[PDB]
Amino acid sequence: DPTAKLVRLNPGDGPGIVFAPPAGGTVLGYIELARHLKGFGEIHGVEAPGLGAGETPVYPSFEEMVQFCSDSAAGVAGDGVYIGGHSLGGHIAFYLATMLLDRGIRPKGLIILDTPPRLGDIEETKVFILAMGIGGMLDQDRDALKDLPYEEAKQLLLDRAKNDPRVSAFLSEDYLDRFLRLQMHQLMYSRDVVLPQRKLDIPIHVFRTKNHAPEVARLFSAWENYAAGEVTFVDIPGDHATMLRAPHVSEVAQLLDRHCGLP
Repeated sequence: DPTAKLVRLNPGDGPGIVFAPPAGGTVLGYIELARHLKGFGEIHGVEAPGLGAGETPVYPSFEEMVQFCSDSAAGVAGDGVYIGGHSLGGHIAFYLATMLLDRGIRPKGLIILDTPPRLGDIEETKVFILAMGIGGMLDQDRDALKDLPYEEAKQLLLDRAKNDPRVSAFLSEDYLDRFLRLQMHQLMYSRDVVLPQRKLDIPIHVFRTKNHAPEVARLFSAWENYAAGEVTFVDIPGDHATMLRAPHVSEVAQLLDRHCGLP
């Protein structure tokens, strides 16, 4: 019964991208990037099952999530279409791509946004996650959200979203609740389960920020372990959270355009 949902993130010429969602299952963290890209045609994201109103919430295993996302991406994926992802979305995207190849569908490449193949480590905990994750995605004062009761922090996010035409269509009180619950669930995925375990036979492009702790910075090169063909590393501005928001996302977009899009 349950399925993931393919969502169009932009309004012409160039390759496509299908983004896999990070923890929480939403595409909304890619909207700003999608709006800044100029070298791509169709940009989609896969939305996890169970985030819509009146739907049954779904808490998939990592493998189940990959399956949901593969099935959804398969409608548009193939020649001329990248798979991409940020944070846990990068691991999902890697495994999604391997599943498409196994089914005879070959994406143009895999775009990894600033995660190594080793996934990085993560009541007051609930509020901190809200503030640092979707609070970040929404350009919010993260320190102010932390100093708040969970329900009051949630209301500030809704106040910010409810008349923003980029997200007001779907980011309701119910959607936010479902996102936060699925996020907590997916934040418990085991690092050993999401680690790549085979080589991927399409090119990989890794876009990495340069303000990581050294112990994380030295883990990016391991993407080459999982590349049966080309792997390319591209430095981008910002840090892990702010690279997908203004002003850094415009430069991230320019670099994706240059390295992966249509000249």
